[PDB]
Amino acid sequence: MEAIKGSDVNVPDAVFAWMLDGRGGVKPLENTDVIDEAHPCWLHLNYVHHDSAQWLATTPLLPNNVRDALAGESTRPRVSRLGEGTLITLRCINGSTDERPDQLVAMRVYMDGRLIVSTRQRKVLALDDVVSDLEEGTGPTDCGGWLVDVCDALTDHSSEFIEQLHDKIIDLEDNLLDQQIPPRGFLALLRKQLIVMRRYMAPQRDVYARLASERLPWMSDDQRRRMQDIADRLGRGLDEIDACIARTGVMADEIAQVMQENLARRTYTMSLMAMVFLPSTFLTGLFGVNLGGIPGGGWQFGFSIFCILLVVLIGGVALWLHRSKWL
Amino acid sequence: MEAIKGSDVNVPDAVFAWMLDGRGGVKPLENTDVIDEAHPCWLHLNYVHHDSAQWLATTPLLPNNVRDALAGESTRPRVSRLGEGTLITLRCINGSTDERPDQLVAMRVYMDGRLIVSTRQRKVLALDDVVSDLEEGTGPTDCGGWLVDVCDALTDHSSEFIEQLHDKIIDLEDNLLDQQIPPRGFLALLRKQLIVMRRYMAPQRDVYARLASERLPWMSDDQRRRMQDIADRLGRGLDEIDACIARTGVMADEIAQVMQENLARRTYTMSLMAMVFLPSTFLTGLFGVNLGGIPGGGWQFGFSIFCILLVVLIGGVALWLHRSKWL
Amino acid sequence: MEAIKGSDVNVPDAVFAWMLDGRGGVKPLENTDVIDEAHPCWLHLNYVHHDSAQWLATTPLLPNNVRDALAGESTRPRVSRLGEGTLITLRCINGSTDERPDQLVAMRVYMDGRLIVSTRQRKVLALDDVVSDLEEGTGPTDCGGWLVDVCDALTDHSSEFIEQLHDKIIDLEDNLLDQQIPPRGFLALLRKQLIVMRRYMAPQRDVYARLASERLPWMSDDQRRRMQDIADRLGRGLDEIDACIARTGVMADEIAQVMQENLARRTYTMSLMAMVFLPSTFLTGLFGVNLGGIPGGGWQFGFSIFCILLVVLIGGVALWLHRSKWL
Amino acid sequence: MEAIKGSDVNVPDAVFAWMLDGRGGVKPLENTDVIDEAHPCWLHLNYVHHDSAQWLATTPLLPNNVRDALAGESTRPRVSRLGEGTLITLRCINGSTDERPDQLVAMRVYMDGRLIVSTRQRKVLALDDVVSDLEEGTGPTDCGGWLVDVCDALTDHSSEFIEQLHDKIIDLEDNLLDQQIPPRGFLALLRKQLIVMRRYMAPQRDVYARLASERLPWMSDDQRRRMQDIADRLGRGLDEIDACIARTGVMADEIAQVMQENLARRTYTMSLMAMVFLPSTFLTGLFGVNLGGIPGGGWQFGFSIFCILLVVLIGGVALWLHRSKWL
Amino acid sequence: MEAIKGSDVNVPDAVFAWMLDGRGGVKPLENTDVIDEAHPCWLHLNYVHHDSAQWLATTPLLPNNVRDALAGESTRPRVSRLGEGTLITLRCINGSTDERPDQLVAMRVYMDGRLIVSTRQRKVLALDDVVSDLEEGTGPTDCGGWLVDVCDALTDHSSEFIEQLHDKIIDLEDNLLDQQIPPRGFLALLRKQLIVMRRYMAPQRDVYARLASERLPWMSDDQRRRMQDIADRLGRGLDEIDACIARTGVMADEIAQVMQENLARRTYTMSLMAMVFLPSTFLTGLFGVNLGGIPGGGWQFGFSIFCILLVVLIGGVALWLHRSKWL
Repeated sequence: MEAIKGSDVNVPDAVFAWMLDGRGGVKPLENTDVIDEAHPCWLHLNYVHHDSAQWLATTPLLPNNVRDALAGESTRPRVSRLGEGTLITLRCINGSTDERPDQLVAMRVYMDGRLIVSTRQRKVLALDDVVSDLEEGTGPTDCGGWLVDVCDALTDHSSEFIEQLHDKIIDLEDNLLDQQIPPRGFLALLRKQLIVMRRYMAPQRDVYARLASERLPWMSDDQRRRMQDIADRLGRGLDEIDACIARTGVMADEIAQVMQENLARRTYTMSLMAMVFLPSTFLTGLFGVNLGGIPGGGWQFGFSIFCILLVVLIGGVALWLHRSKWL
Repeated sequence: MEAIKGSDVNVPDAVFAWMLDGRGGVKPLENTDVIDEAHPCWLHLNYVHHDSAQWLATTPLLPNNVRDALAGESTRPRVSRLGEGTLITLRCINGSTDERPDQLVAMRVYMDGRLIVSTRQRKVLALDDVVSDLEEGTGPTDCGGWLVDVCDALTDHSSEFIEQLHDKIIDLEDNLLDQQIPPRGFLALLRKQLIVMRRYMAPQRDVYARLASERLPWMSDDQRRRMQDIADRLGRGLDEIDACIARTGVMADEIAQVMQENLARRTYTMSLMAMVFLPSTFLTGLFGVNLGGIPGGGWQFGFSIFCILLVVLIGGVALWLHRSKWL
Repeated sequence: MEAIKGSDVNVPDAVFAWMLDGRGGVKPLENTDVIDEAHPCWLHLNYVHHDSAQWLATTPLLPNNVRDALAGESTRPRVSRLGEGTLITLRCINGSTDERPDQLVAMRVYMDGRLIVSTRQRKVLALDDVVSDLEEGTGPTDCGGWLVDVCDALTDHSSEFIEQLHDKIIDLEDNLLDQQIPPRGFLALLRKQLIVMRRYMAPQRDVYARLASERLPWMSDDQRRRMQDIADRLGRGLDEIDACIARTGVMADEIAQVMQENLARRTYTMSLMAMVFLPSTFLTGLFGVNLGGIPGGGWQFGFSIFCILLVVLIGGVALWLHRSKWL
Repeated sequence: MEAIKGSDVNVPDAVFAWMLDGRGGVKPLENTDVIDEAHPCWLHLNYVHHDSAQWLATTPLLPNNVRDALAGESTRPRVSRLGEGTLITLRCINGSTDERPDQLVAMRVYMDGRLIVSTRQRKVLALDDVVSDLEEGTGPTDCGGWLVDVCDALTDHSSEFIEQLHDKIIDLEDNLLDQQIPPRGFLALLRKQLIVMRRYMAPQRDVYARLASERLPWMSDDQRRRMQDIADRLGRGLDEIDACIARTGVMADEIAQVMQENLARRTYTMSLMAMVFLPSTFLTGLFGVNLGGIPGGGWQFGFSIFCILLVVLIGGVALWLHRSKWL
Repeated sequence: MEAIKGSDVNVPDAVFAWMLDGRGGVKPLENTDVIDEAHPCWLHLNYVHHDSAQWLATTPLLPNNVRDALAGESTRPRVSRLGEGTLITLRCINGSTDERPDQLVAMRVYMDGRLIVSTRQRKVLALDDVVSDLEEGTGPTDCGGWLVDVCDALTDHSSEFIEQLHDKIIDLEDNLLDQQIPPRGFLALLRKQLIVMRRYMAPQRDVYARLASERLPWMSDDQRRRMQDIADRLGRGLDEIDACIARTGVMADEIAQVMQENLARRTYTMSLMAMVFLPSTFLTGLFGVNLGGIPGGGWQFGFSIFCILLVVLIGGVALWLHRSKWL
């Protein structure tokens, strides 16, 4: 655990491989590289690939329990102290352009003061962010700077998705503005994404703090400071989002309340339009009858007689409508 | 970073600045002033404005991680220790004069004992309150008096706000009188405002207690005591408000069941008038036909006969109404 | 704060003013009294009186930060340490017959080892209890035993209030008594008063524990023991009302499903009556028509034949109801 | 206070009283007995009796604050250290066959290191089981053996009861086996029963825990371990029961959703029957008319010609629902 | 007690027993065996067998309280140290195809450094898994390896089960895919199984951590570390599952939302079809009448008159639907 060679880390199926000068150095690896704490080496892999998997399960540099903890196993943000070794993994929020369900994006990093290795399956964009700000050399200095910078990308895109849900539900003032119903099958979607992001950020906050509260031998205390309030930077993100689970609590309840209000104002029409069904029992009840008797023969022009008495009934009960509305 | 000349902090596009005397009064900022513990000064911006933002990003008087932080991006009622630097950022309750949604107002203070700087986007009632207090002449003596006074106005207006929420919901005694329903879409914004007040007071409670817990090098211990019971003042304030989220809990559930049981009474009317109008289709059954036979011709004057017999049918099943009310 | 003259305490608009002998008896206040810890005198005010407000805000006997606190603006209980001074503010359970909403029964006591002040606005039956018990010689000895006995009266009066709503709740076993229904808009009163008992007892419990938390120069350790098990009395009242919001929760849900199943019986009757009004369209569909042809003229006396056919259709589909209840 | 005599504890209206030998034996009382820790004595009363109340209020054994409160006051269990005294009060569950509501079957036991005294109101089968253990002859050794045996008794019977409601609700899965509805009001009363058992058990493993850390002068460390793990045996007791309030949480909700599923079946039938009886009203529209014109007289035998078209409306719309189910 | 003979633990009706070589190997028992920590023996039984029942009821090697505890009686995911003894008792997942209810698959272990013994009632597939691990020679080294390996089996199996219903409720995306209903009586099964696995895993996570924090002689610090991240390996298991109680919380609410929505758009038919149900007292209201007058005889061909005026009623008020849709 004192000498590291550039050859065994040099993988053909490796996606990404770099040196770290201490500035943001863009230097791809060789087969004759000196790798230490003075020369940290970023990697990035894809365990779907062939020799990424073989080198992932066979390399003599990293231990055995972290071999098959590193090729698509967990559903959780673990950290694990391995003496000098340090396993982190934490989750990001992307996919293709279209997977709004399954906000799980794994990214797994076995790392120490000398050599890191990062591994993914689907395309992380936060790792694309930490790539895309180092070609000009303003990115990370070392592995500690790498870790706090990728936590800055994670809090930035995770925080943007937090406020993205937040202005999806703050767009739901439509529940009182006209009392417009939200679209059919919609609140379960972002409310689903909301609670699953509770169960991913909610251990990710103290995986960040469990980084920052613990003294790894190779951060700076400035990196532990910005790590500390970046852990809090996830923290009020997560109380924003369980404020949003409350807000979809009231939202999802009172939309059911207002559609049963639509039931009630429908049964206004069922009530009074059932009171239009009232004189039918005497509409046919005197007139659809074929019997040998005298129902209305005693007075000529009987049509206006029932034509006024049925609205004596309708207007009278209509005057009871402004009195009791029952019985 | 020992002393600061008065023109260095001087910003044209600032809202203003000031000079705290220590007697509770104030003096405006001059160009050749001395900024120290002997002469503390409040300086206030509006970071919407242009050179406000330029000085906000380019001054040498505050570190990098508070440079962008005073530019209006977090939903975080946060304190951030920067050694001698001390950032706080707290929330108030306004908008324009008309926004009952979005009761969030950001105010920010970067702070050391010499200069204190408050930046806002929109206006703050509390900052106006300590304005009228400070050209009144018995406002803040110093920066400690600044903090305890601005927290007195923040807690005072927030406590008044949750007070008028409390009498809006204790005004909801239409549950008992008439069982009168609240207006269509009205508890979504009371209950919405209520939970968002939980989210913006509950980190603010321990931003207050997190101020009063540590020993900053510039407060009096009397200001720590005032800070302490004002922290608990907002604390049991939010105990009133989640008492109110329980009270909108029962209130929303019982309005849902009371209009639901109103609907149940409406279909009770539909049921009773349904079995009252059983014999209408049956009277069309016996009497609304066209056959080559004898319907009732063997006995004269059947109109009195059937208009008796359906009525005694209705009264019979009406005795089964009070008798059974089933089947 | 070494000696107090009998006129500074003396207020004309004072409701009560007393002299704790230490023997459990009492004496009224005189004008030339020297009161101390050996002569712990007593007050009771009503701050809505104007001279009560004047002495309440202008006396030199209590500091400024508790001057306004005794003037009736709280929504809450507290205890605030003021060095030698000690503030408690504290709630009770009172009103006349027509105040079962708004249990806001305030009771404020600023005190030390020598003097107390006990201000109210509306009457307090606990203070009425110890006023009913101090003249008979078996009241309190001094201020420690005073607020001991005060907490005795209000915690067993609040305890019997909690017991009273509890016997209403256990009087709601009519849910299984043939599903007998609570009155229209009634559980919002028990549930509302219940949770407002949770809020106005819950900081009160650790007001009491916060009394016996520290040593104070005017209690006994026996009175601290009395304080802790009386806090145990109240806190077990708090678990009583916690289980009452639970049991009231399941009550409020089951009455809603009782309304749902009664409505299911209403539309059960509407379903069976709908199948009873299936032969409307065959009834008029063969018989109420007016066309130039032969519908049933080919066989004489067809009244029994449509009686037979609609009976076998109705009883037939009733047998299909006995087959599979649907389709 | 020392060398307690048998005449002091001799109560005629007591239920019984014995000595504890150490073997689990049993010996009745005399009037010349030496009650010590070498010969511990159990007393058992029924405090509703008049002389039981007289000795209960007037004995020179136990102090004043445990005199009255031992006779029917606490709605809840507790411990209370009284120096040498140790008040305990527990709760068990019994009745006749008919008191399954009101599971408050109390147990008030003042403990002193020589005389231990138990008062009940109604009969408790737990102490009946300890009675069977002691006339059995291998019951309690001493007051410590008394305590572990009574806690084992009502711990076992509490565990059997929570097992009884557990396999009541594990029978409640015919609601997935062809969705058999639970009987009327059945969830409410056992849901009530185990939630008041959350009002008892969560105040019971804490009174056992305040037996656990409480190094009493008369416990044994073996028996400390005995009521330690029998305390946590009750601990997995109440995690069973709040798991069961979750399980009747879901079980309470899903019967409501399946209730509206059956309601959706019958308004499915009301919908299709309403649209299939739309042509009835237009049949009366064309054929229930008495006017001087030519409705359909221009072609002979119109009965088949409209009996076809009503069928093609019915089967036509019946083909529209097989593609749309809507409008 | 020291050199315990293999004949003492030899049971005829044992399911099996072996030694542990320290390599993962397997050797059957004899009756001339010396058992220690150097030769660790594992027994596995089935306590329903009467010979094994007599053995574990009557063997003199294990203590008294663990005798009936190992006899298979109660829902115990717990641990109790007995000095040199150690009772652990855990829960797994097994059954045939038809035991998805009753997820209790108990395994019980009395153990020490020397003689470690496991009882069960129904088969555990995790114990079968470690049997398959040891019979090939790659099983556990010692009793500590036996414990951590059987924890690896059953946490792997419980972990893939909580994964299994975790992606069974992700197969509940029919909620927005056409808003397709879940099957009738289905979420009580899945929702049942995840709350019951909160009931099981929630004491089992800290039976694991309570093993890990307990310095035991028969363990190793490597197995303590492996014990601790297998403890948290489960622990992210259970926050996955209460995340899933939230996700079936929103799912179970919105299915009632969407099926009442199906009722809601369903009674559009019972609104517009109700206002085509109103003119039945008009189209027969003038025309199904038998009276001696002139209803429409003054103008010829009345059939094309109402044949258009019912259209100017229906289409006109149908245009009032596009105006206000109510009243």
